[PDB]
Amino acid sequence: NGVCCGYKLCHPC
Repeated sequence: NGVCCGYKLCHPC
């Protein structure tokens, strides 16, 4: 449910 953006790429945590 939570979205975490990594190396310029957002995705679920």
